[PDB]
Amino acid sequence: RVKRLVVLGSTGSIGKSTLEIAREFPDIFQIVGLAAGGSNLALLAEQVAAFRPQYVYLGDSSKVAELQERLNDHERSAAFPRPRLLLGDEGLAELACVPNYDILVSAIVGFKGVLPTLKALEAGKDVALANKEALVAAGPVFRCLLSTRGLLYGDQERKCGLLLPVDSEHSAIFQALQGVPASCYPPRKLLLTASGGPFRGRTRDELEQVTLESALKHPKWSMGAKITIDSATLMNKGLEVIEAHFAFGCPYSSIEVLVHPQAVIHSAVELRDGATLAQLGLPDMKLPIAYALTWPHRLAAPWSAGVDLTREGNLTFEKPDLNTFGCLGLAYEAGERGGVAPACLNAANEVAVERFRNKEIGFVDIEDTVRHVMALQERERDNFSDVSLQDVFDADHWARTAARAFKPRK
Ligand SMILES: NC(=O)c1ccc[n+]([C@@H]2O[C@H](COP(=O)([O-])OP(=O)(O)OC[C@H]3O[C@@H](n4cnc5c(N)ncnc54)[C@H](OP(=O)(O)O)[C@@H]3O)[C@@H](O)[C@H]2O)c1
Ligand SMILES: O=CN(O)CCCP(=O)(O)O
Ligand SMILES: [Cl-]
Ligand SMILES: [Mg+2]
Ligand SMILES: [Mg+2]
Ligand SMILES: [Mg+2]
Repeated sequence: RVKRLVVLGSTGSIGKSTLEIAREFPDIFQIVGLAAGGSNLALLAEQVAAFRPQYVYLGDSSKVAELQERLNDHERSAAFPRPRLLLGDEGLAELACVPNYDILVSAIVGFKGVLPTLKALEAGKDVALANKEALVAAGPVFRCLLSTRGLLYGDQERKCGLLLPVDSEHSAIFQALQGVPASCYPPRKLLLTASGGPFRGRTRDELEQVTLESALKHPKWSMGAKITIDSATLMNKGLEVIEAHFAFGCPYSSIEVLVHPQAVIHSAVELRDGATLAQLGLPDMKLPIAYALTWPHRLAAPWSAGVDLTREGNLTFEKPDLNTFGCLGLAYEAGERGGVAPACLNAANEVAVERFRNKEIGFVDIEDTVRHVMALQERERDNFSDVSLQDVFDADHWARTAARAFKPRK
Protein backbone atom coordinates (compact mmCIF):
# COMPACT_ATOMS: atom_id res chain seq x y z
CA ARG A 1 0.00 0.00 0.00
CA VAL A 2 3.04 2.21 0.49
CA LYS A 3 4.37 3.51 -2.80
CA ARG A 4 8.12 2.98 -3.07
CA LEU A 5 9.66 5.76 -5.15
CA VAL A 6 12.90 6.12 -7.10
CA VAL A 7 13.43 9.82 -7.81
CA LEU A 8 15.74 10.70 -10.72
CA GLY A 9 17.04 14.24 -10.51
CA SER A 10 16.20 14.58 -6.81
CA THR A 11 18.10 17.89 -6.46
CA GLY A 12 16.18 19.76 -9.15
CA SER A 13 12.89 21.64 -9.04
CA ILE A 14 10.76 18.57 -9.70
CA GLY A 15 12.87 16.29 -7.51
CA LYS A 16 12.65 18.52 -4.46
CA SER A 17 8.91 19.07 -4.82
CA THR A 18 8.55 15.29 -5.02
CA LEU A 19 10.42 14.82 -1.77
CA GLU A 20 8.39 17.62 -0.16
CA ILE A 21 5.36 15.40 -0.88
CA ALA A 22 7.14 12.29 0.39
CA ARG A 23 7.99 14.13 3.56
CA GLU A 24 4.41 15.29 4.16
CA PHE A 25 2.97 11.83 3.54
CA PRO A 26 5.61 9.48 4.97
CA ASP A 27 2.95 6.84 5.65
CA ILE A 28 2.19 6.73 1.90
CA PHE A 29 5.61 7.26 0.30
CA GLN A 30 8.92 5.54 0.93
CA ILE A 31 12.10 6.59 -0.91
CA VAL A 32 14.25 3.72 -2.07
CA GLY A 33 16.41 5.56 -4.59
CA LEU A 34 17.77 8.94 -5.46
CA ALA A 35 19.75 10.06 -8.50
CA ALA A 36 21.45 13.37 -9.09
CA GLY A 37 24.19 14.76 -11.21
CA GLY A 38 26.70 15.92 -8.59
CA SER A 39 26.41 19.67 -9.08
CA ASN A 40 24.71 19.96 -5.62
CA LEU A 41 26.11 17.27 -3.32
CA ALA A 42 25.27 19.19 -0.17
CA LEU A 43 21.57 18.72 -1.00
CA LEU A 44 21.94 15.11 -2.13
CA ALA A 45 23.70 14.32 1.13
CA GLU A 46 20.95 15.91 3.19
CA GLN A 47 18.35 14.10 1.06
CA VAL A 48 20.04 10.74 1.61
CA ALA A 49 20.22 11.35 5.38
CA ALA A 50 16.55 12.34 5.55
CA PHE A 51 14.95 9.67 3.35
CA ARG A 52 17.48 6.84 3.64
CA PRO A 53 17.48 5.54 0.07
CA GLN A 54 18.85 2.03 -0.45
CA TYR A 55 20.37 3.14 -3.76
CA VAL A 56 21.94 6.37 -4.98
CA TYR A 57 23.14 7.15 -8.49
CA LEU A 58 25.67 9.88 -9.07
CA GLY A 59 26.03 11.32 -12.55
CA ASP A 60 29.58 12.62 -11.99
CA SER A 61 31.79 9.86 -10.54
CA SER A 62 34.52 12.37 -9.71
CA LYS A 63 32.54 13.52 -6.65
CA VAL A 64 32.19 10.19 -4.84
CA ALA A 65 34.76 11.31 -2.28
CA GLU A 66 32.92 14.56 -1.49
CA LEU A 67 29.58 12.74 -1.19
CA GLN A 68 31.15 10.25 1.25
CA GLU A 69 32.46 13.13 3.33
CA ARG A 70 29.14 14.96 3.50
CA LEU A 71 27.36 11.71 4.34
CA ASN A 72 29.92 11.15 7.11
CA ASP A 73 29.00 14.53 8.62
CA HIS A 74 25.32 13.61 8.59
CA GLU A 75 26.10 10.24 10.16
CA ARG A 76 27.65 12.03 13.18
CA SER A 77 24.47 14.01 13.75
CA ALA A 78 22.30 10.90 13.22
CA ALA A 79 23.19 7.41 12.03
CA PHE A 80 21.49 6.02 8.90
CA PRO A 81 22.15 2.98 6.67
CA ARG A 82 24.63 3.99 3.95
CA PRO A 83 23.24 3.49 0.43
CA ARG A 84 24.75 1.51 -2.38
CA LEU A 85 26.22 3.93 -4.91
CA LEU A 86 25.59 3.37 -8.59
CA LEU A 87 27.71 5.07 -11.21
CA GLY A 88 28.47 5.27 -14.89
CA ASP A 89 26.15 5.05 -17.87
CA GLU A 90 25.02 1.60 -16.66
CA GLY A 91 24.24 3.03 -13.22
CA LEU A 92 21.04 4.82 -14.20
CA ALA A 93 19.85 1.68 -15.94
CA GLU A 94 20.58 -0.55 -12.97
CA LEU A 95 18.77 1.82 -10.60
CA ALA A 96 15.71 1.87 -12.81
CA CYS A 97 15.73 -1.90 -12.85
CA VAL A 98 15.92 -2.47 -9.12
CA PRO A 99 13.02 -4.58 -7.86
CA ASN A 100 11.79 -3.17 -4.55
CA TYR A 101 10.24 0.03 -5.91
CA ASP A 102 6.86 0.92 -7.42
CA ILE A 103 7.21 4.28 -9.14
CA LEU A 104 10.04 5.96 -11.01
CA VAL A 105 9.90 9.75 -10.86
CA SER A 106 11.79 10.57 -14.08
CA ALA A 107 12.87 14.16 -13.47
CA ILE A 108 16.25 14.08 -15.18
CA VAL A 109 16.59 16.70 -17.84
CA GLY A 110 17.10 15.82 -21.48
CA PHE A 111 17.82 12.69 -23.50
CA LYS A 112 19.71 11.03 -20.61
CA GLY A 113 16.38 10.12 -19.11
CA VAL A 114 15.13 8.17 -22.10
CA LEU A 115 16.65 4.74 -21.37
CA PRO A 116 16.09 4.54 -17.62
CA THR A 117 12.54 5.59 -18.28
CA LEU A 118 12.21 2.80 -20.86
CA LYS A 119 13.57 -0.02 -18.70
CA ALA A 120 11.45 0.91 -15.69
CA LEU A 121 8.30 0.73 -17.83
CA GLU A 122 9.42 -2.64 -19.23
CA ALA A 123 10.25 -3.79 -15.74
CA GLY A 124 6.60 -3.22 -14.87
CA LYS A 125 7.14 -0.07 -12.83
CA ASP A 126 4.98 2.98 -13.26
CA VAL A 127 6.76 6.12 -14.42
CA ALA A 128 5.69 9.60 -13.37
CA LEU A 129 7.29 11.28 -16.36
CA ALA A 130 8.53 14.85 -16.03
CA ASN A 131 11.23 14.49 -18.65
CA LYS A 132 9.36 15.68 -21.73
CA GLU A 133 12.46 15.26 -23.93
CA ALA A 134 12.10 11.48 -23.77
CA LEU A 135 8.71 11.44 -25.49
CA VAL A 136 9.72 14.13 -28.00
CA ALA A 137 12.76 12.15 -29.17
CA ALA A 138 11.63 8.56 -28.61
CA GLY A 139 7.88 8.92 -28.98
CA PRO A 140 7.55 6.06 -31.45
CA VAL A 141 9.51 3.74 -29.12
CA PHE A 142 7.22 4.62 -26.22
CA ARG A 143 4.19 3.98 -28.47
CA CYS A 144 5.59 0.61 -29.56
CA LEU A 145 6.60 -0.35 -26.03
CA LEU A 146 3.19 0.54 -24.60
CA SER A 147 1.59 -1.01 -27.71
CA THR A 148 -0.77 1.94 -28.34
CA ARG A 149 -1.12 4.69 -30.91
CA GLY A 150 -3.71 6.52 -28.80
CA LEU A 151 -3.55 7.62 -25.17
CA LEU A 152 -0.18 6.55 -23.69
CA TYR A 153 -0.82 7.87 -20.16
CA GLY A 154 -2.95 5.78 -17.83
CA ASP A 155 -4.25 2.26 -18.12
CA GLN A 156 -7.20 3.01 -20.43
CA GLU A 157 -5.93 0.14 -22.61
CA ARG A 158 -9.27 -1.42 -21.69
CA LYS A 159 3.60 -6.57 -18.23
CA CYS A 160 4.37 -2.88 -18.79
CA GLY A 161 3.87 -0.29 -16.19
CA LEU A 162 1.80 2.81 -16.44
CA LEU A 163 2.99 6.13 -17.78
CA LEU A 164 1.59 9.22 -16.01
CA PRO A 165 2.18 12.91 -16.78
CA VAL A 166 3.95 15.39 -14.45
CA ASP A 167 4.14 18.35 -16.83
CA SER A 168 1.47 20.89 -16.00
CA GLU A 169 -0.17 20.99 -19.43
CA HIS A 170 -0.28 17.22 -19.97
CA SER A 171 -1.54 16.73 -16.42
CA ALA A 172 -4.37 19.22 -17.01
CA ILE A 173 -5.35 17.45 -20.24
CA PHE A 174 -5.02 14.07 -18.55
CA GLN A 175 -7.20 15.20 -15.63
CA ALA A 176 -9.75 16.76 -17.99
CA LEU A 177 -9.78 13.48 -19.94
CA GLN A 178 -10.77 11.51 -16.83
CA GLY A 179 -14.22 10.20 -17.46
CA VAL A 180 -14.23 11.00 -21.20
CA PRO A 181 -15.33 7.63 -22.67
CA ALA A 182 -13.60 5.93 -25.54
CA SER A 183 -16.41 6.96 -27.84
CA CYS A 184 -15.37 10.60 -27.34
CA TYR A 185 -11.62 9.89 -27.71
CA PRO A 186 -9.57 11.19 -29.31
CA PRO A 187 -10.74 14.73 -28.54
CA ARG A 188 -11.53 17.21 -31.22
CA LYS A 189 -9.00 19.80 -30.10
CA LEU A 190 -6.19 19.93 -27.50
CA LEU A 191 -5.65 23.45 -26.18
CA LEU A 192 -2.24 24.02 -24.67
CA THR A 193 -1.90 27.23 -22.76
CA ALA A 194 1.39 29.11 -22.69
CA SER A 195 2.24 31.98 -20.41
CA GLY A 196 4.12 33.47 -23.31
CA GLY A 197 7.20 33.96 -21.16
CA PRO A 198 8.90 37.21 -20.15
CA PHE A 199 9.27 38.68 -23.66
CA ARG A 200 5.61 38.68 -24.59
CA GLY A 201 4.79 41.60 -26.86
CA ARG A 202 8.39 42.47 -27.70
CA THR A 203 9.67 42.82 -31.26
CA ARG A 204 12.31 40.54 -32.74
CA ASP A 205 14.75 43.47 -32.63
CA GLU A 206 13.93 44.07 -28.95
CA LEU A 207 15.09 40.47 -28.42
CA GLU A 208 18.59 41.25 -29.67
CA GLN A 209 19.35 43.13 -26.45
CA VAL A 210 18.22 40.34 -24.10
CA THR A 211 20.42 39.06 -21.28
CA LEU A 212 20.49 35.60 -19.81
CA GLU A 213 19.37 37.36 -16.62
CA SER A 214 16.07 38.59 -18.10
CA ALA A 215 15.37 35.26 -19.79
CA LEU A 216 15.66 33.46 -16.40
CA LYS A 217 13.04 35.63 -14.63
CA HIS A 218 9.77 33.77 -15.42
CA PRO A 219 6.49 35.61 -14.65
CA LYS A 220 4.25 32.76 -13.40
CA TRP A 221 6.44 29.68 -12.79
CA SER A 222 9.61 29.12 -10.72
CA MET A 223 11.47 26.23 -12.33
CA GLY A 224 14.78 24.97 -13.68
CA ALA A 225 16.95 26.96 -16.07
CA LYS A 226 16.46 25.06 -19.32
CA ILE A 227 12.66 25.08 -19.03
CA THR A 228 12.57 28.75 -17.98
CA ILE A 229 14.62 29.72 -21.06
CA ASP A 230 12.44 27.55 -23.30
CA SER A 231 9.34 29.44 -22.06
CA ALA A 232 10.97 32.68 -23.15
CA THR A 233 11.60 31.25 -26.65
CA LEU A 234 8.29 29.30 -26.57
CA MET A 235 10.23 26.20 -27.48
CA ASN A 236 8.80 24.85 -24.24
CA LYS A 237 5.34 24.85 -25.84
CA GLY A 238 6.79 23.64 -29.11
CA LEU A 239 8.14 20.62 -27.25
CA GLU A 240 4.84 20.07 -25.50
CA VAL A 241 3.01 20.07 -28.86
CA ILE A 242 5.14 17.16 -30.05
CA GLU A 243 4.90 15.44 -26.66
CA ALA A 244 1.08 15.76 -26.82
CA HIS A 245 0.88 14.21 -30.32
CA PHE A 246 2.68 11.08 -29.03
CA ALA A 247 1.10 11.09 -25.54
CA PHE A 248 -2.59 11.62 -26.55
CA GLY A 249 -2.47 10.41 -30.14
CA CYS A 250 -3.76 13.59 -31.69
CA PRO A 251 -2.89 14.98 -35.11
CA TYR A 252 -0.83 18.15 -35.11
CA SER A 253 -3.76 19.95 -36.72
CA SER A 254 -5.87 19.22 -33.59
CA ILE A 255 -3.23 20.81 -31.34
CA GLU A 256 -3.58 24.53 -30.57
CA VAL A 257 -1.44 26.82 -28.47
CA LEU A 258 -3.01 29.81 -26.73
CA VAL A 259 -1.07 32.48 -24.88
CA HIS A 260 -2.71 32.75 -21.46
CA PRO A 261 -0.41 35.01 -19.34
CA GLN A 262 -2.30 34.51 -16.10
CA ALA A 263 -1.51 30.80 -16.27
CA VAL A 264 -4.77 30.09 -14.50
CA ILE A 265 -6.04 27.64 -17.13
CA HIS A 266 -3.42 24.88 -17.28
CA SER A 267 -4.77 23.37 -20.52
CA ALA A 268 -7.96 22.02 -22.06
CA VAL A 269 -9.71 19.58 -24.39
CA GLU A 270 -12.56 20.19 -26.76
CA LEU A 271 -14.91 17.24 -27.29
CA ARG A 272 -17.09 16.12 -30.20
CA ASP A 273 -20.17 18.00 -28.97
CA GLY A 274 -18.25 21.24 -28.54
CA ALA A 275 -17.78 20.95 -24.78
CA THR A 276 -14.39 22.12 -23.55
CA LEU A 277 -13.01 20.61 -20.35
CA ALA A 278 -10.32 22.68 -18.61
CA GLN A 279 -8.26 22.16 -15.48
CA LEU A 280 -7.54 25.29 -13.43
CA GLY A 281 -5.08 25.96 -10.65
CA LEU A 282 -2.28 27.93 -9.17
CA PRO A 283 1.19 27.44 -10.63
CA ASP A 284 2.51 24.84 -8.17
CA MET A 285 3.97 21.55 -9.42
CA LYS A 286 3.04 19.60 -6.29
CA LEU A 287 -0.51 19.17 -7.59
CA PRO A 288 0.47 17.41 -10.84
CA ILE A 289 3.45 15.57 -9.31
CA ALA A 290 1.22 14.29 -6.55
CA TYR A 291 -1.53 13.28 -9.03
CA ALA A 292 0.96 11.21 -10.97
CA LEU A 293 1.76 9.37 -7.77
CA THR A 294 -1.75 9.00 -6.44
CA TRP A 295 -3.73 8.60 -9.64
CA PRO A 296 -6.72 8.32 -9.51
CA HIS A 297 -6.88 9.57 -5.96
CA ARG A 298 -6.07 13.19 -5.17
CA LEU A 299 -4.18 14.07 -1.99
CA ALA A 300 -5.35 16.87 0.33
CA ALA A 301 -2.30 18.84 1.43
CA PRO A 302 -1.60 21.99 3.48
CA TRP A 303 -0.44 23.72 0.27
CA SER A 304 -3.63 22.54 -1.59
CA ALA A 305 -4.99 26.04 -1.90
CA GLY A 306 -7.05 26.52 -5.06
CA VAL A 307 -7.60 29.51 -7.36
CA ASP A 308 -10.03 32.31 -6.59
CA LEU A 309 -11.08 33.74 -9.92
CA THR A 310 -12.67 36.85 -8.41
CA ARG A 311 -9.40 37.73 -6.84
CA GLU A 312 -7.34 36.63 -9.83
CA GLY A 313 -8.76 39.38 -12.01
CA ASN A 314 -9.37 38.65 -15.70
CA LEU A 315 -8.20 35.87 -18.00
CA THR A 316 -6.75 36.64 -21.40
CA PHE A 317 -6.31 34.29 -24.38
CA GLU A 318 -4.41 35.15 -27.51
CA LYS A 319 -2.69 33.55 -30.42
CA PRO A 320 1.10 33.28 -30.25
CA ASP A 321 3.17 35.58 -32.44
CA LEU A 322 4.86 33.03 -34.73
CA ASN A 323 7.01 35.57 -36.54
CA THR A 324 8.84 36.85 -33.46
CA PHE A 325 9.08 33.46 -31.70
CA GLY A 326 10.08 31.04 -34.44
CA CYS A 327 10.82 28.14 -32.12
CA LEU A 328 7.09 27.27 -32.08
CA GLY A 329 7.00 27.01 -35.86
CA LEU A 330 10.15 24.88 -35.73
CA ALA A 331 8.45 22.37 -33.45
CA TYR A 332 5.36 22.11 -35.69
CA GLU A 333 7.52 21.62 -38.79
CA ALA A 334 9.60 19.01 -37.01
CA GLY A 335 6.54 17.13 -35.80
CA GLU A 336 4.96 17.02 -39.23
CA ARG A 337 8.21 15.80 -40.80
CA GLY A 338 8.39 13.03 -38.19
CA GLY A 339 11.09 10.39 -38.05
CA VAL A 340 14.13 11.72 -36.15
CA ALA A 341 13.36 15.37 -36.87
CA PRO A 342 11.83 15.80 -33.35
CA ALA A 343 15.05 14.33 -31.83
CA CYS A 344 17.29 16.66 -33.80
CA LEU A 345 15.21 19.66 -32.78
CA ASN A 346 15.43 18.74 -29.10
CA ALA A 347 19.20 18.13 -29.18
CA ALA A 348 19.91 21.29 -31.15
CA ASN A 349 17.84 23.22 -28.57
CA GLU A 350 19.54 21.60 -25.57
CA VAL A 351 22.93 22.66 -27.01
CA ALA A 352 21.77 26.15 -27.90
CA VAL A 353 20.31 26.60 -24.43
CA GLU A 354 23.59 25.53 -22.84
CA ARG A 355 25.60 27.82 -25.09
CA PHE A 356 23.15 30.62 -24.27
CA ARG A 357 23.68 29.91 -20.53
CA ASN A 358 27.49 29.90 -20.93
CA LYS A 359 27.30 33.26 -22.68
CA GLU A 360 28.89 31.80 -25.88
CA ILE A 361 25.80 32.73 -28.00
CA GLY A 362 22.82 35.04 -27.60
CA PHE A 363 19.09 34.56 -27.33
CA VAL A 364 18.02 35.16 -30.93
CA ASP A 365 20.71 32.67 -31.89
CA ILE A 366 18.85 29.84 -30.13
CA GLU A 367 16.18 29.78 -32.86
CA ASP A 368 18.77 30.22 -35.61
CA THR A 369 20.79 27.36 -34.08
CA VAL A 370 17.76 25.01 -34.22
CA ARG A 371 16.80 26.17 -37.70
CA HIS A 372 20.35 25.60 -38.95
CA VAL A 373 20.43 22.00 -37.68
CA MET A 374 17.11 21.04 -39.15
CA ALA A 375 17.75 22.58 -42.47
CA LEU A 376 20.73 20.19 -42.69
CA GLN A 377 18.82 17.16 -41.46
CA GLU A 378 16.33 17.78 -44.27
CA ARG A 379 19.21 17.86 -46.77
CA GLU A 380 20.64 14.60 -45.43
CA ARG A 381 18.57 11.47 -45.90
CA ASP A 382 14.80 11.44 -45.22
CA ASN A 383 14.02 7.77 -45.17
CA PHE A 384 12.46 7.89 -41.65
CA SER A 385 9.94 4.98 -41.85
CA ASP A 386 10.69 3.05 -38.64
CA VAL A 387 12.30 4.84 -35.71
CA SER A 388 14.68 2.55 -33.93
CA LEU A 389 15.87 3.57 -30.49
CA GLN A 390 19.42 3.50 -31.83
CA ASP A 391 18.26 5.68 -34.75
CA VAL A 392 17.17 8.23 -32.15
CA PHE A 393 20.57 7.91 -30.44
CA ASP A 394 22.48 8.47 -33.70
CA ALA A 395 20.41 11.55 -34.64
CA ASP A 396 20.63 12.98 -31.12
CA HIS A 397 24.43 12.75 -31.33
CA TRP A 398 24.67 14.11 -34.87
CA ALA A 399 22.37 17.00 -33.99
CA ARG A 400 24.43 17.89 -30.94
CA THR A 401 27.65 18.10 -32.96
CA ALA A 402 25.95 20.25 -35.60
CA ALA A 403 24.38 22.49 -32.93
CA ARG A 404 27.84 23.02 -31.36
CA ALA A 405 29.46 23.76 -34.72
CA PHE A 406 26.86 26.37 -35.58
CA LYS A 407 28.56 29.75 -35.68
CA PRO A 408 26.16 32.69 -35.27
CA ARG A 409 25.97 34.93 -38.32
CA LYS A 410 28.46 37.79 -38.60
N1 LIG B 1 8.43 23.31 -13.09
C1 LIG B 1 9.36 22.38 -13.71
O1 LIG B 1 10.50 22.46 -13.39
C2 LIG B 1 8.91 21.39 -14.81
C3 LIG B 1 7.61 21.25 -15.17
C4 LIG B 1 7.28 20.37 -16.16
C5 LIG B 1 8.24 19.61 -16.80
N2 LIG B 1 9.54 19.73 -16.44
C6 LIG B 1 10.53 18.90 -17.15
O2 LIG B 1 11.33 17.78 -16.25
C7 LIG B 1 12.61 17.88 -16.51
C8 LIG B 1 13.24 18.39 -15.20
O3 LIG B 1 13.09 19.77 -15.16
P1 LIG B 1 13.70 20.50 -13.82
O4 LIG B 1 13.26 21.95 -13.68
O5 LIG B 1 13.29 19.71 -12.59
O6 LIG B 1 15.33 20.40 -14.13
P2 LIG B 1 16.51 20.90 -13.12
O7 LIG B 1 15.83 21.73 -12.06
O8 LIG B 1 17.65 21.62 -13.84
O9 LIG B 1 16.99 19.45 -12.43
C9 LIG B 1 17.93 18.65 -13.08
C10 LIG B 1 18.07 17.31 -12.29
O10 LIG B 1 18.63 16.39 -13.07
C11 LIG B 1 19.99 15.93 -12.36
N3 LIG B 1 20.90 15.59 -13.40
C12 LIG B 1 21.53 16.30 -14.35
N4 LIG B 1 22.35 15.46 -15.02
C13 LIG B 1 22.23 14.25 -14.47
C14 LIG B 1 22.84 13.08 -14.79
N5 LIG B 1 23.82 12.79 -15.79
N6 LIG B 1 22.58 11.99 -14.11
C15 LIG B 1 21.70 12.06 -13.08
N7 LIG B 1 21.06 13.21 -12.75
C16 LIG B 1 21.34 14.31 -13.46
C17 LIG B 1 20.39 17.02 -11.75
O11 LIG B 1 21.42 16.85 -10.68
P3 LIG B 1 22.38 18.16 -10.32
O12 LIG B 1 21.75 19.50 -10.52
O13 LIG B 1 22.76 18.01 -8.88
O14 LIG B 1 23.60 18.14 -11.21
C18 LIG B 1 19.05 17.52 -11.12
O15 LIG B 1 18.70 16.80 -10.02
C19 LIG B 1 12.69 18.84 -17.70
O16 LIG B 1 12.61 18.08 -18.83
C20 LIG B 1 11.42 19.72 -17.66
O17 LIG B 1 11.25 20.19 -19.07
C21 LIG B 1 9.87 20.62 -15.44
O1 LIG C 1 5.13 22.82 -16.00
C1 LIG C 1 4.74 23.90 -16.30
N1 LIG C 1 4.98 24.38 -17.65
O2 LIG C 1 5.64 23.54 -18.58
C2 LIG C 1 4.47 25.68 -18.08
C3 LIG C 1 5.24 26.94 -17.69
C4 LIG C 1 5.99 27.38 -18.96
P1 LIG C 1 4.98 28.27 -20.25
O3 LIG C 1 5.35 29.73 -20.35
O4 LIG C 1 5.29 27.65 -21.58
O5 LIG C 1 3.50 28.19 -19.96
CL1 LIG D 1 -4.90 3.70 -25.25
MG1 LIG E 1 13.93 17.95 -11.07
MG1 LIG F 1 13.90 4.84 2.55
MG1 LIG G 1 4.14 12.76 -41.75
